[PDB]
Amino acid sequence: GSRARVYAEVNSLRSREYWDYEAHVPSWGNQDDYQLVRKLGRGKYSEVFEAINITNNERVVVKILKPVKKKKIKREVKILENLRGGTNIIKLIDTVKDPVSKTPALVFEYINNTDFKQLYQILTDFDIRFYMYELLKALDYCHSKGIMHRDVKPHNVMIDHQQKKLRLIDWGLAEFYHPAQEYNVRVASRYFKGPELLVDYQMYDYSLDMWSLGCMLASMIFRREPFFHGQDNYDQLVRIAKVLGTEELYGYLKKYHIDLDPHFNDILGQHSRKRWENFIHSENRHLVSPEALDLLDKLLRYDHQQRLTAKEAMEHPYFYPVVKEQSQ
Ligand SMILES: O=C(O)C[C@H](NC(=O)[C@H](CC(=O)O)NC(=O)[C@H](CC(=O)O)NC(=O)CCCCCCCCCCCN(CC(=O)O)C(=O)CCC(=O)Nc1ncc(-c2ccc(C(=O)O)cc2)s1)C(=O)O
Ligand SMILES: O=C(O)C[C@H](NC(=O)[C@H](CC(=O)O)NC(=O)[C@H](CC(=O)O)NC(=O)CCCCCCCCCCCN(CC(=O)O)C(=O)CCC(=O)Nc1ncc(-c2ccc(C(=O)O)cc2)s1)C(=O)O
Ligand SMILES: [Cl-]
Repeated sequence: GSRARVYAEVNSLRSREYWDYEAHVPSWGNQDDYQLVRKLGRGKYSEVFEAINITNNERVVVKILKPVKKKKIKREVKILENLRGGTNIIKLIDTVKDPVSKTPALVFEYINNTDFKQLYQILTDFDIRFYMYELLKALDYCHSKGIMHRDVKPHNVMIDHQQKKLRLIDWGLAEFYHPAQEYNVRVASRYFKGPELLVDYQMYDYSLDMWSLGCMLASMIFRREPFFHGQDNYDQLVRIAKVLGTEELYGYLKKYHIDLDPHFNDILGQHSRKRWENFIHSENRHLVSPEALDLLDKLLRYDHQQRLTAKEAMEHPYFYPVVKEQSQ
């Protein structure tokens, strides 16, 4: 079972209405109470706008949802409601519909974000420890609430580097955890997909998010973004195996009785495990410490039951400087 023993059965300990999102009935307000100002982004499921609430002059973001199964809308809404007030989780302010088309939309707080491609080039050692610790709070919180995010990546982490604010965004792929449930493996961005997804192992858990977090930590301390840069889902596993090793992959597959797609026979090759110190050079040495490497080593592991939980990662010595400052 899940390494996060205290969080494994939580949803079974709550009321059915907590997780039964098919049965959830949202309360929809009127999008006419918001004035759209500028488009921020677009993707396959939504587009997002900066807006002003006309009744109180607050700046907000409006995410207008593209047509999908009503079930996926109910899921994202119920998850955000269950996460109300959670540490470093993007705040849902409202759930509205357009007054003529009835198209649903979600209203969030606005973050004065710095795009990660710019930000990651200027971060200090302390800054990386701080932002990673603040992201871990959000993952410990949502996992404690029985929810896997399933799309952790830099674009989904809003960072105001002037006010030192961080929010985890885009809960549209998130899902409730239940032991032994088979999940859809078509989640996460390619570069952040855990090995479990790449080998079609459906009985995954919260530890998927901890792989994606480790990929982020590696890209920050080593200044190589994304860290594992596959050309497609097959090549993604090859890129992982060139670092973690092929013999180590086969031991993982054997433990969980995982069958490997035969196409991998043509492309995996044979690769020794690399030492993490091999990634250090003059441009990143100031961001790497023994504590960083020990933490990373305990995140980027094939075996999803051996990866640290979010709380165990927060307890790691790498974050001692941040804990000291937050209590001083
Ligand atoms: O379309 C067509 O015609 C077809 C065709 N298509 C294609 O070929 C392919 C696919 C194919 O092959 O088919 N497609 C593409 O190439 C598409 C093009 C498209 O189609 O549009 N590429 C994109 O769209 C990329 C769009 C990215 C945004 C562009 C940036 C401009 C806006 C400024 C943002 C500035 N920045 C940095 C950053 O954002 O980096 C900020 O931070 C501002 C502050 C901010 O945001 N603060 C926030 N606070 C809270 C937020 C929040 C809260 C919650 C949630 C949530 O919970 O969700 C979300 C957000 S946000 C074609 O295009 O011809
Ligand atoms: O030890 C023992 O002896 C007993 C023991 N119990 C207990 O101790 C306690 C006792 C107690 O506390 O009172 N009870 C429990 O713990 C029970 C469980 C149990 O008891 O069992 N807990 C619960 O109920 C809590 C359940 C929480 C669920 C949270 C919501 C999870 C939703 C996941 C969706 C995943 N997603 C979406 C995605 O991933 O995006 C997928 O896509 C999945 C793939 C998929 O959809 N696949 C299929 N779709 C349709 C199929 C199908 C449908 C119909 C038909 C047909 O019509 O023919 C045919 C096929 S197949 C025990 O556990 O044994
Ligand atoms: Cl966890």
